Order: sequence, then C-alpha cells, then structure tokens
Amino acid sequence: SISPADLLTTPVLTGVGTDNRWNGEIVGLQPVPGGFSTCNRHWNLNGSTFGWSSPRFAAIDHDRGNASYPGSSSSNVLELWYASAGSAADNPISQIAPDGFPDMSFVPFSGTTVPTAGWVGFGGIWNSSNGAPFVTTVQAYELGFATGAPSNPQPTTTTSGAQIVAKSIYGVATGINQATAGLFVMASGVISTPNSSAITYTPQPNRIVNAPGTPAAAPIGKNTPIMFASVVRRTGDINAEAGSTNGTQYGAGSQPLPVTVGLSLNNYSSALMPGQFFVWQLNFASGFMELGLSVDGYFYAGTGASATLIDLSELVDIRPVGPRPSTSTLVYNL
Amino acid sequence: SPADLLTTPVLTGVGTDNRWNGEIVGLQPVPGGFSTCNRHWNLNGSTFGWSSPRFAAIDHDRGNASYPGSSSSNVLELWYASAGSAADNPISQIAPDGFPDMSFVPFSGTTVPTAGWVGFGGIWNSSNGAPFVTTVQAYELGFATGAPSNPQPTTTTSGAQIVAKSIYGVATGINQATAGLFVMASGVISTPNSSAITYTPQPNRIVNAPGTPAAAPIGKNTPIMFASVVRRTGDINAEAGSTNGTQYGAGSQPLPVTVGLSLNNYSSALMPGQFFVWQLNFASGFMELGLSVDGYFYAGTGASATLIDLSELVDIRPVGPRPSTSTLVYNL
Ligand SMILES: CC(=O)N[C@@H]1[C@@H](O)[C@H](O[C@@H]2O[C@H](CO)[C@H](O)[C@H](O)[C@H]2O[C@@H]2O[C@@H](C)[C@@H](O)[C@@H](O)[C@@H]2O)[C@@H](CO)O[C@@H]1O
Ligand SMILES: [Cl-]
Ligand SMILES: [Cl-]
Ligand SMILES: [Cl-]
Repeated sequence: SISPADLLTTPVLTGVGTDNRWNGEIVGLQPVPGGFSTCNRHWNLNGSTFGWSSPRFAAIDHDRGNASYPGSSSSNVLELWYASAGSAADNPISQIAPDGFPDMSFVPFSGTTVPTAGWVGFGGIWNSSNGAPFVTTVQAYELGFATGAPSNPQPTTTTSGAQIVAKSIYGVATGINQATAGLFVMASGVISTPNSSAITYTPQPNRIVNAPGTPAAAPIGKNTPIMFASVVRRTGDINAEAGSTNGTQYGAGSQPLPVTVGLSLNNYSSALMPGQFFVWQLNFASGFMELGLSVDGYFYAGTGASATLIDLSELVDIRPVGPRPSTSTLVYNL
Repeated sequence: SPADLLTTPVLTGVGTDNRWNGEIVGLQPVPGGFSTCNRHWNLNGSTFGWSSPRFAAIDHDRGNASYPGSSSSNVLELWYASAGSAADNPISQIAPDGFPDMSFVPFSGTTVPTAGWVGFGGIWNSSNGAPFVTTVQAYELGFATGAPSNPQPTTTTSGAQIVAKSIYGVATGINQATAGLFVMASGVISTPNSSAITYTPQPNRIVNAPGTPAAAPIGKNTPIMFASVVRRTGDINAEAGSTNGTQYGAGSQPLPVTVGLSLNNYSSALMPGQFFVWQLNFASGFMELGLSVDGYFYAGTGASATLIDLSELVDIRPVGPRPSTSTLVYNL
C-alpha cells in the first residue's frame, strides 16, 4: 500500500491488462536487447510523463491543421491533414501533440499505395467553422510524426521541429481543401499492411517518437528492457485475431495500461530508490521469471541478448518479491 | 470483499462507463427503473449479455451487405445478420462481442438519425478477411426486425437482427450476400445538428436478453446509471461545457467494477436483500451508493431524475453490507 507491489497483479498479464500504445490484451513479453525509449502514455515513478497523452484511449482532436487532396477531381482521393508539433494549445499535459496522437513516425505513401507498419485510426476531417464533420472524408487514416510535409513527408523520431500528419490510407468519398480544418480520429489504433501477411512487432524501436528529456531504456548487465506484446488488428487482414491461420500480428507498448494508470495517480519516489528495481515473480505452469520496474517506468527481464518473444499463455500468477539492485540479474527460469 | 471494486479514482476521473467507455462525471438516477445485460456483471460472476469487460472491436464474418440502386458512389451501406449467429463469441452467440445494446433508429435521405450508437469501420470480404476499403464510414449499429427492407427497433434479442447502416455515404458501395462487419467498439452518438440531446440511451432503447433482471426502485432507493461525456456526430468537436450543449452517454456500471465482478465471485459478500454500500464524500456533504447482488447501483434519491455532478467528489469510502429497505443517505 506504500510499495509499488499493487501495480502489477495477476490479471494485468493474464488477459485483462492491455498495453499503453494499442490498448490490446497483453499476451507476451518482448525483450529489446538493442534498447528503446518511450514517453507517450508512459509514466515514471515520480508522477511524471514526458509525453502528451493521458492514460486512457478516447479520441484525438486538433482544431487547426491544413487539409488537402491532390488533383482536379475530388472523388476517391487520399486526404492529407497536417499541423506543427507544439501546436496542441488545448492539451493540458503537453502542447507537443493532441492527447492520444500516436508516438510513431509517419510512413509516407501516395497514389494507390497502402503504407506498411503505420498506426491507423478511424475518423476524418471536421469543419473549423462549426465543429461538424466533413462527412465525405471519413476513412482509415495513418497518423504519425514527420518532417517535410506536405510535399515530401519523411519519418522523424524527435518531436522538436516535427509535424503531426494524418493521411487516409484509402480514398475518401470526396476530398476537402481547407487551409484551416480539424482532425478527429478514435485513439484505438490498428496496423497498416498492404497484404494479408503479419509483419514484425509494431512499432520497432526506431519508429518510436520521443520528446526531449525522455530517458532511454538500455540493458543493465544481463537485465534487458521489455515491451508488452498484444494482438493488434492489421488492415490487410482485418478479421485476423489470435490463432489466425494468416499469422499473428503483435503490437507493443512500454507499459501495461493498468500500471500507467496507477503511476499517474500516485508517487512512488519514497518507495523505490534510483538504481533499484521493484521485482515481481511471474509463475508459469512450468518455471518462473522475474520482472523488474525501474524508477523511469521501464520494465526489465533477465534475458540478456535474447530477442525472443515470451508467451504468457501459461502464466498462472504474479507475486511481489520486493526492491532489488538493478545490477542484480533478474531470474529467468523458463 | 466487494469494497475495492469502487475506489476514489473510479468516479473522479479514471473510471469509464461500461457502454461508451467515457470518463464518468455524473450519476444519473432512473426513477422508473431499467434493465441492462451487455457488459454488465452480477456478484455471482455471470453476465446475461454478449460482451467481455473491454472495448476492442466488433467483428462478425457472416452477414448480408448491400446498397440501393445502380450507382455505387456515395451510398448508404447496409449490413445485417440474425441475432443468435455469433458462433465465434465464447460469452454468448446472441451478437458479436462489443455490439451495442441499443435499438436501431431508422433513417433515410440526408437526415442523420437521432440517438443512434455510431461506430467507425466497414464491410470486409468473408472469403479472405480483407476489408472492402471503399465501405469505410461511420455506421449506426443496433438491434432491429424487418431488415433489409424496413428495419425497425426491438429491445429484445429474441427473434432480433443485428444491423449496421452507414449514416453517411461510402466511397463505393458493395453488394455481397455473405460479407463481414468490422467496427471499433467505442461509440459516438448520432445527432442531426449541433445540439446535445438527452442522455443516451434512454431506458426504452436498451436491448436485453431474455432472463435479464430488471433494476427497480426499492422504497426511496432508485437505480442509477453512470454518465460520461460522449462525442456526437452533429458537433464532433464538442466536449464538456460546449455552448452547443454537453452530451452525456450512460452505462449501468463503471467498467472497473464490471472487470472486477468478472474475475472473482462475490456471492459470499451479501446476504439476501442487502446492498454493499459506499460513502461518497463531496466537498460539502456526502451520499451513499448501494450495489445489489444483480450488479445494479442505487442512490437514495427517490423520484429525482436530476444528474448528480461528480466534479466536487473528494473521496469514496466503503461502508459495508446494508439492508436494501433502508434509505441510502443523501446529504448534498
Ligand atoms: C462561423 C462562426 O461564427 N462559428 C461559431 C463558432 O466560432 C463557435 O465556436 C466557439 O467559439 C468560441 C469563440 O467565439 C470558442 O472558441 C469556443 O470554444 C468555440 O466552441 C467550440 O468549437 C465549436 C466549433 C464547437 O465545436 C463547440 O462545440 C466547441 O465548444 C460556435 C459555438 O458557439 O458557434 C459557431 O459555429
Ligand atoms: Cl488534446
Ligand atoms: Cl436475418
Ligand atoms: Cl478482396
């Protein structure tokens, strides 16, 4: 009750807990031997986030971007919306981007190409004059951070000097050209794919967008940072779920959302010292492993150089162990 | 004990409602009573509904997809199947996990229906799982009878159909006798103009499965719903305090409560006829909320239908089991 123990209970990793990027049911642990950073909808143990999102999945809303489509015919066109990072004046957490905007770099596309590994959400453009949707622009949109929009958007992984971009991955019924227009997109995303095949866990570390000051997660001895893997829909085979014959698609997040929520409500600085992990034991049908939580809010496992996904289907229960030195190897007994 | 099911964050900004997944900001008394089963659990670990305590996606692989006329551009796309056909759903075959428990509001021409549950998604190819990309739109979903020619609302799942109809024109309509539906499970409310409407759904719009217990007043204790601010199609930018009005959606339970009831059995916590009671401490007074064995919440507000604002709620404390015949304290 004064310790971090209650942040991670059995249900968080055995079917109830979802990840803090995709809001998908967590079903695996993904080690990241090469390290990574994440700030959006990520909290530390001192009540702080470096991102721009609250620990929830609602809607993405920005009232002042540029909306356009190419060419002289407005039917069945790709709709583009973009604004500058730092323009989210109505966001009380951070003005970097609208609450819920995904922390992934923009994958550009044009013509008839559907992008690969884009964060995609449903919604459209809306009318800055009155708040009404431009009903002919509803579609699935890729959202991400870029530089060089509108003519040549390219991915960027820093928010400084960035643009926030939304582009319909399929043709909207009728395009809209308005220099000032709003964006509205539901905050629960899917992964864009051009065919039926699953791709690697998404986002890969080098696709994650981070704000200045975001601490990095790197290996500490044999302890390696992890992401939490969930089953996420993909556009090329939207019906595919866990156990699909077309392959399983994973999305990854830096924290279980229940942990993020708990961290956002509390301050755990008096409970865990810098350089300590809080450790839990994960008990499987056969064997167990330890997970450690750092003061920066990253989770670790004692898996060393391994990049192999750990399946949680046989996870039985979680028990708190207590604070440990981060230099002490987390047990891996699977 | 049930005590930990309702803690302060559940009603002070973190907890969302179990129909719209909106942040709970008010308590809405229902003096006439109501029923709800979908994504609603009792204290005996069971639901009469067809949805798990989460908001993911609505997916059904075997419906009929159509649009009217010889021109496919900018048309209203219709999808329907029979209730009882959700074979892939381990909770209930009544409907796909996440399908909304609201009766269908018919519409035509260019008029947007009032008080419809609306979600984003489209039709997909039952043969390979690929989306019909030209059918993506905002769709009204609900239970009806008489589709495809004349869908009309029904509030019982028995003999019902599940219907999705785009409220705006799709880029290119699709006619397929067997086709899938895919719609994200977090909804918005349809309105025909910028004005907010009454809290949605009203009790007479809620669809229930046979056997669902009703929540009725017990003396001066009245069943409540949990109110959240929900987006509306007529003014999608509107949030709390909009000069075009504030739109509320309502649910029978806070989702965190639903989740907890789904994981454990609370049968031993309440003797017959009892509420589990919490005290809600506001800045200038307090009130009690009671939870019945059927999973419905009550307040001692009698005939009042006035929304209770939670902006001034400070903390929640568990009280314990109390007889339901005792008026719940209301001192605000
Ligand atoms: C062309 C015209 O007159 N449009 C107005 C529109 O400007 C109004 O918007 C509100 O304007 C005030 C300033 O006068 C504030 O900026 C409000 O925040 C703004 O409302 C918000 O945005 C609008 C677009 C709606 O989405 C509303 O629900 C939001 O609260 C509106 C509202 O008075 O009226 C006319 O459309
Ligand atoms: Cl925002
Ligand atoms: Cl039918
Ligand atoms: Cl196809």
